[PDB]
Amino acid sequence: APRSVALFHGIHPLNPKNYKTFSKEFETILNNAIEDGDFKGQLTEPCSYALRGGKYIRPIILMEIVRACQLQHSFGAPIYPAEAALAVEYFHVASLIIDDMPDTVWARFGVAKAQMSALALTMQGFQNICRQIDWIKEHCPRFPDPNQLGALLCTFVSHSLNSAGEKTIPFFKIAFIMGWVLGTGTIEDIGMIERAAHCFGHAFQLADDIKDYAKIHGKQKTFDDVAQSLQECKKILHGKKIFTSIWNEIFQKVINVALGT
Repeated sequence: APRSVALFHGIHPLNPKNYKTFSKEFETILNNAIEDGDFKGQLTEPCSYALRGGKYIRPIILMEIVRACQLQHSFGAPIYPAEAALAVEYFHVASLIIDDMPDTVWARFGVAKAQMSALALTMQGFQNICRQIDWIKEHCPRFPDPNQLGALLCTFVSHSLNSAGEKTIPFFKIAFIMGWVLGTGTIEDIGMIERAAHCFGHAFQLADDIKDYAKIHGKQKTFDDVAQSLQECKKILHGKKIFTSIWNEIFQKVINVALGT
């Protein structure tokens, strides 16, 4: 596993942190991760262009799931999922690069470099997956069978990546499931977490479609779908004790999207 020089500093792993702090933390993680050697070659500029600035919400989901689960039980030195959250945003951003293709990513650099970049981000996302496993192996000796669980994570992210054409759901599935097994070597209720991620990604996509006196409803029907899926997701969350105070901020951000606020 090729190594870096530094990623994060002054981090309290299990502290209860709000979305903004989590966001600032992941931005420092992402920026530091560029520099220490991830995107070498002529595609150094493309990726950096694409990733810099964003909602970062999928990696944030990952990280909060892990920190919350680690509160419950620990395996010797709390797990702060950085390389894995990196990988989450990598996959999701590569999807975006591909979606914009025939300003944009392919505008400033060319469609050729655009797809070359997308492949680079997916590739080194898996590479940082393996890197997170290696970090776990060094600092977490009690962690249950890291090799098998890491292979299973790669397998699920695999199956999800090819099952994209909605297309917004699978990346949230990646975030949730990865954060679930990395917060705890469980695979005890992964399907429940699948329905949780699915409901949440559904509500997110619908809120995004709704984003702006035509009798066109206010598509109050679609809002009912959004809030119903959000309810069921919260039900699973508080059904596994990881429904923290972040999820309040997150749910209301989603809702305020659909409300025009």
